[PDB]
Amino acid sequence: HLNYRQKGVIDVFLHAWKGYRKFAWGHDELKPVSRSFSEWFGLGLTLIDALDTMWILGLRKEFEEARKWVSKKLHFEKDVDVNLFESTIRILGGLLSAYHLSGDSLFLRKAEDFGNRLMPAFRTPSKIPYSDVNIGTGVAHPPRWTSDSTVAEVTSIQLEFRELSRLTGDKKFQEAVEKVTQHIHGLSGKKDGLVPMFINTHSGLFTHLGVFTLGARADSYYEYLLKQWIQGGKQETQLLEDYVEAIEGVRTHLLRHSEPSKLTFVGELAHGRFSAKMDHLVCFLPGTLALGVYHGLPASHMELAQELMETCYQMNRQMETGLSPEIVHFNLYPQPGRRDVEVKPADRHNLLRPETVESLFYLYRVTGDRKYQDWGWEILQSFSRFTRVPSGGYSSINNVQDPQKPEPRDKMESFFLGETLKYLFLLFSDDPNLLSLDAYVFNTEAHPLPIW
Ligand SMILES: [La+3]
Repeated sequence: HLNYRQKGVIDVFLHAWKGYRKFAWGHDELKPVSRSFSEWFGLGLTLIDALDTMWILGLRKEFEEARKWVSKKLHFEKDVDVNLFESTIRILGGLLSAYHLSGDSLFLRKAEDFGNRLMPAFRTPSKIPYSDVNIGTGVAHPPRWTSDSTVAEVTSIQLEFRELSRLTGDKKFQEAVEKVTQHIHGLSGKKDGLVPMFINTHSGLFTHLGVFTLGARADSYYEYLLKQWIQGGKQETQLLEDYVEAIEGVRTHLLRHSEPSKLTFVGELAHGRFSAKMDHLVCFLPGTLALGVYHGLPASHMELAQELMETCYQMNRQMETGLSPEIVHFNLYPQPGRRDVEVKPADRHNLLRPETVESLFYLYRVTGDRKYQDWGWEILQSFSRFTRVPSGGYSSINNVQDPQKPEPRDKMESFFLGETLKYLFLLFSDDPNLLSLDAYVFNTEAHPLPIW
């Protein structure tokens, strides 16, 4: 049943996992070069993020060992501040997917415990949640570096809280996140469906007006408009309307073409001024566009999806290591001697992020064009060649443009095993019934949830 490239993904997962087991078991993140670990939640983050990946890959003895850790060692009462968004997409989503795939009620019981501890974040005058909540003390607060919550953060928790309410029969989770969605539906200050990056919890209004990105702090707002619509059985038309409007806004304001290859890319807008800067995070968008087309969105979305998938591929393959940097810049006009994909010296790191292989999965599932599998295999071979740590694990690197000295940062992010390897395994599968597009939607940390 497993094909050659899938066996390759499993090889990579188990080399990653033996570093995690040997040097970071029960801890949030492996630091593979130093053979140690780091904590920021203190909640076995990498383990929880990889539960469903282990199940999907057939790694059942490993899953059972991880299940025993959740049963005995996972406890939520420590005095620790957590980011509501990261907690929700990683830990709440990871537990809910582990429940659905395994059927083991332990994961749901941990999910409900955790969900309850996140609820104080929503006690704001506007009901738009605070950014941070202490799962042990019950205090929630805004960040220190800014007074506002982040738009993607308060709009990328809905799938998880909705599903938790459906499974527990406790309406408070769904009611809290749906208030956020309805309120933002009615806010002023969008540009043709494009949202600002920040939102004030006291006034409920957008801040940082006139500055529009589809990268960090805005990207998954658009992703979850579509995915919530799919999740709820395509009856919540306001979600679809705001999604359709947003894609037209992307077309009108953010799309330009590179030189020399005329690649379609998405840039940023600040107070009317275009910037040809594209986070690797924006590479979520071709996958989301294609997912929409599978579910009835117009064919123009697939035209755009295929152009952007090619661009995102080139963001990887035009680098010396074959791995995309964190941020790329594009030239609107010809520059002698330059490739399409420019990268600032400070932006040359790769943190093993999943968004290109994320989108290849959907492009393959919807089109059947096997070149998207070939491109994913190419990217995985680059990960193997430049980020592998002999003792175990894989590391973020500081320089995708120096194949002799990529400069490991000594960290394996939980989304390498939660997302990057999961999307690759699915991309290579010969089975369209494996986590079918008709039956599940993935949350923004690649944790599948059932369509209602
Ligand atoms: La994501």
